[PDB]
Amino acid sequence: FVEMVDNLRGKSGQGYYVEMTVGSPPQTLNILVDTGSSNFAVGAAPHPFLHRYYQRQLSSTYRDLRKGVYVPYTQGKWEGELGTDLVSIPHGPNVTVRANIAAITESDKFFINGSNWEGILGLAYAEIARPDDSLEPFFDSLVKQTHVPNLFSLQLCGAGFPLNQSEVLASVGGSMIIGGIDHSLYTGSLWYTPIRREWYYEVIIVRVEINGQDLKMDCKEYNYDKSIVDSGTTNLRLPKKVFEAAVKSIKAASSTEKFPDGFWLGEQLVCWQAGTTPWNIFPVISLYLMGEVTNQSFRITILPQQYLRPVEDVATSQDDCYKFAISQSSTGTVMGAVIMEGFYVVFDRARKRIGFAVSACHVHDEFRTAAVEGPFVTLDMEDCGY
Ligand SMILES: CC(=O)N[C@]1(CC(C)C)CCN([C@@H](CCc2ccccc2)C(=O)N[C@@H](Cc2cc(F)cc(F)c2)[C@H](O)[C@H]2Cc3ccccc3CN2)C1=O
Repeated sequence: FVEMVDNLRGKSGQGYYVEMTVGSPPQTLNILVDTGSSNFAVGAAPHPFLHRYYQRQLSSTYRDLRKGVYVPYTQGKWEGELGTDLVSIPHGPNVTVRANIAAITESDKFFINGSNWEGILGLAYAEIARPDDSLEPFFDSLVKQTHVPNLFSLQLCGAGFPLNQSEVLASVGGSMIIGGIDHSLYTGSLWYTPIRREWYYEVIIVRVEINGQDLKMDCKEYNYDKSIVDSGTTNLRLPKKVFEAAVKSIKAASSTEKFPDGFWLGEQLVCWQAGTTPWNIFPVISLYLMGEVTNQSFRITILPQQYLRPVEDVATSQDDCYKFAISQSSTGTVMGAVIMEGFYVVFDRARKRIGFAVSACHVHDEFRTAAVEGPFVTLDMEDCGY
């Protein structure tokens, strides 16, 4: 899986894209990696933030299916024209697949300026595919048409510092291994949590700690509505009654310093002199996830280094600045790209399970470290579901 290593680029706050070609002859695009939708869609008409876009008029294997499609995201939404065409991944499995492709004709707050991607690959399951589950998502088509196993995995890799458009193009930014696990991406063992159900990648969260302290809530409040792993999500999104309790902790604990109220709502940045950021006053966070054995479970611990998100200075100087990358949700938890940045993540479609290991890629400091640890024998698991 050497040929596959390092095939991502991008960062938490603008997305992790990978290169695909579509069409005959093949046309190149960077596609956003999004495990938290299921449409494969590419931009098709001119767009200020688009430096290239899919051109059907130009590909002899294109197939139009005379059907519209509207995809609303939580914020942002596009409109499109369903069709099919030949697809490949240059730095991925050595195959050509025919796949449903929405041609985006109209866009609102979807695309991201300087993000350097032009489509999105919904890596989730058919049930949530728009217009309807009859639209075979890209990975499904990938597996039915060839010999790639029914698993893919994501190592997403944040810098620990803000990166400019030059540098992100230039950075190696992560790996998508389509159809395999690769040993050089993580340390430790993989611990698996079951996928509850094949729509999103919905997991069950069992317990939450802040610097070892149990947030002490009703189980199901944590997974209220749903709990998903979403690489197409910038932050750790938490249900309001969980958010508020969580933020009360990190506030309690990081008490030695005083932060604007707006840093906590996620909007305003905070800065410290070059290299003097006090990671030490901030708590780590533990997500407890149900295990594959009945009434057994494990844990993922993430540092301020994953949840304080590096952003450029308020005038580009040598200060080190950040946004608080945990925010409110009224749709369940969303284990987003800053959390995912801490682990090697295996989407074992075949075994209905999701893999976690300490990423050979995460940002630590010499005193603490991201962890995947278990087993734990906490009770009351079997009805944390919603
Ligand atoms: C705001 C931010 O900083 N970053 C992004 C990520 C950018 C960096 C790539 C931008 C949008 N956004 C959230 C909304 C969060 C938010 C929340 C409140 C306010 C503002 C932002 C989001 O909708 N993500 C979708 C992917 C995506 C990428 C993209 F570029 C454009 C786009 F429209 C969509 C998922 O597929 C999603 C859909 C979904 C749909 C239904 C149920 C669950 C889920 C759960 N998963 C991020 O997290």
